[PDB]
Amino acid sequence: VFRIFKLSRHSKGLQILGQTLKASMRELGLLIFFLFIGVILFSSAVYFAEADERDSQFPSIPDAFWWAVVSMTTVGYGDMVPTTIGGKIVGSLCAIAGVLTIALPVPVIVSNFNYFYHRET
Amino acid sequence: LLFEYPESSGPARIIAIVSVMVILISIVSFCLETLPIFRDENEDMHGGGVTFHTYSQSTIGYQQSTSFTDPFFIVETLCIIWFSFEFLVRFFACPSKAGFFTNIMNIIDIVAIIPYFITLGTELAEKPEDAQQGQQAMSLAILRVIRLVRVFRIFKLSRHSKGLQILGQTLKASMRELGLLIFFLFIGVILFSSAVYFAEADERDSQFPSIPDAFWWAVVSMTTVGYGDMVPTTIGGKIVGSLCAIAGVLTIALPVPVIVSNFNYFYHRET
Ligand SMILES: [K+]
Repeated sequence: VFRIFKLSRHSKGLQILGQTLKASMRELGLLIFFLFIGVILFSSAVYFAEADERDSQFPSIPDAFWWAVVSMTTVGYGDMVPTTIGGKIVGSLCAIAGVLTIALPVPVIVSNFNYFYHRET
Repeated sequence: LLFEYPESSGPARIIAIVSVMVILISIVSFCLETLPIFRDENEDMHGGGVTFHTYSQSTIGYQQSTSFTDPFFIVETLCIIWFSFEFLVRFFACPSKAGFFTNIMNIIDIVAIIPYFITLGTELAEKPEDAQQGQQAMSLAILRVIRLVRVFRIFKLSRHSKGLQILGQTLKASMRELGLLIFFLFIGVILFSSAVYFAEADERDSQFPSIPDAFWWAVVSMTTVGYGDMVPTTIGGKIVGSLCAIAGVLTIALPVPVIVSNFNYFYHRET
């Protein structure tokens, strides 16, 4: 899987992508950290709010965690979906929270990348 | 006490890494325990079936498998107590009564324990006449609080989590911007649901009309989640899909730059 990477000596963009990430870690570390908190929270409510009526998105937390991550990144594979009413708000508040939190660490990483790409060029 | 606060809030030492670890290990624990309420029970099975002499004594099993939560109750019992010991020490600080300035960290702290502690008394939530009249089968108080409360536990992290302090300050001081987003989204959602309603149900079986169901679709389609649970086989919603999805991204993108900016000044700051 790792083989691809080597390319970066004949790939300037990768040198640029690297320098950003290696020097942009705290910003990236926050994103995933925030996402973690979000994911956990938004999973535990749907749990408390769905399983009463039968067959909906399998409760057990590490399965509702799949849904939460997905719904936010706004991927929504549709593998997890609730026929119920309680998760209706969650869908709303979660999806909203995703875009908010996801958009947060973007401008910084992007900015770093802009100075770095503009540079070796 | 000027030497216990060294052990308490302020300095960076062993006790801070342990508390965050209790939180994390604790969260992981409750998580896994809540999954299979019944341990190692789904597999080879049987029941009350008349086929032959077999259904008679049905193999319910008389010594099957141990059922236990003591050690995890230990996770909860021991955490709440350190919470209270410390929080109780945190009183050897400075006190008052309010609901605004004081300390949201202390409110959040108390909010995780007081529920589990409370839940242990069989009941004491005599709430409403019509409800209490017959608490009958109702674990309603337990239904409401027990899960909201434990959901809340994660938050505490924010004293050892700067990003959360930053996320907070933004939101608390960025409310009007956030309030507009949801308000705009509301207007959008409602509107975009009522047209599809007028435009879909003529031919049969499409996305269940009734407005609070088309509202699910509208919110989803915009946030651009599109679970595919609601989709129309029809032609009228075709434009709506277009105009709605377009409107979503437009409206959603609007309150982003402000909240982000606030966050940038706040994150850049404590740093
Ligand atoms: K986007």
